[PDB]
Amino acid sequence: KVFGRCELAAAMKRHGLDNYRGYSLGNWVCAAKFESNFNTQATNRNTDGSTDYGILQINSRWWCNDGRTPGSRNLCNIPCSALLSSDITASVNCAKKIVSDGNGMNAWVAWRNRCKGTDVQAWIRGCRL
Ligand SMILES: [Cl-]
Repeated sequence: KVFGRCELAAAMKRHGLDNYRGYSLGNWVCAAKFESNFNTQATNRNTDGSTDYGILQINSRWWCNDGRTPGSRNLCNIPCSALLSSDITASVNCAKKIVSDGNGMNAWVAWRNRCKGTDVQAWIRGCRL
């Protein structure tokens, strides 16, 4: 599923990401846009061999198990395939452990380089929550 921007925004608030650890909703939506283009099915290989899964591009290295990632942790205790669902619950649930870790939303490279310190409010403008 490729979500609409406002539709993902709604789904994300429902799942309690709005101002989750201080990260306003526009940040999560901004991260999603550049990570996956709002596409739940999106997969990208990393240079280290690992794979990023889903609308928030969660990494097989540490967070999910895809069967083919070296010595790889499965810290959200889920198969990476779960993260490609049209239902975003597992992605969201996993993103909360990630962001609660230590480095906050910097664990998403695309957020650090493209969203951080920008007007992320614009990402939820005109969206009925
Ligand atoms: Cl933080």
